[PDB]
Amino acid sequence: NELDVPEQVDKLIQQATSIERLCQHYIGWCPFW
Repeated sequence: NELDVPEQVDKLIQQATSIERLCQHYIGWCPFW
């Protein structure tokens, strides 16, 4: 929050990115959600 950079909006890409390849391997239910 201190600096004005989209560092937060990033974790979303990483989070949404992770699950895509992390949850597509197993069953729709994954400990990454």
